[PDB]
Amino acid sequence: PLIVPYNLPLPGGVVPRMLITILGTVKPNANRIALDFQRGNDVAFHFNPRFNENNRRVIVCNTKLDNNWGREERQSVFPFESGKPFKIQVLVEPDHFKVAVNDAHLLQYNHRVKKLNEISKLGISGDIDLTSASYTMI
Ligand SMILES: Cn1nc([C@@H]2O[C@H](CO)[C@H](O)[C@H](n3cc(-c4ccc(Br)c(F)c4F)nn3)[C@H]2O)n(-c2cc(Cl)ccc2C(F)(F)F)c1=S
Ligand SMILES: [Cl-]
Repeated sequence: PLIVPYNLPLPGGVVPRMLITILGTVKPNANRIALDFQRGNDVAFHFNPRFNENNRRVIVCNTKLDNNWGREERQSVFPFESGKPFKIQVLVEPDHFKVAVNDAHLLQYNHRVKKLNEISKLGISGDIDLTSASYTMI
């Protein structure tokens, strides 16, 4: 087991063809999960499953610049379930992050922060037991 919140360093930043894989289990009665790809204090890509936002399950994605959140991108496809094991894969492509959950494409998030090699850490937080967090080049 890994302790949450967990920081995964991304040495030399992200780059196209880098694949990040996160394995864990959603806690029973979970409320939220978050992945935060950080450029210093900025959050280049925040991926935030919300299990009960006005009795709806939604994934909210955004960017934080100078401590301000931007325009939300929302996805109603919601592949996570309380109590159950998941796999998140984030593939860096030239123009977006591509996210798959449990081997099924979920969403893409266009790069707003364009200095990819300065996005040097991934934070993993929220209502999970974390099994593994790693990266490889494809
Ligand atoms: C309903 N709601 N949600 C938000 C913010 O909406 C953002 C996305 O647009 C982020 O999700 C942010 N957030 C979430 C977490 C967070 C932490 C700990 C774990 Br553990 C974990 F899983 C996590 F998601 N930290 N910051 C969240 O607080 N805000 C919000 C709140 C403030 Cl004070 C200012 C601006 C906003 C808004 F502009 F974005 F809307 C509202 S109101
Ligand atoms: Cl939240």
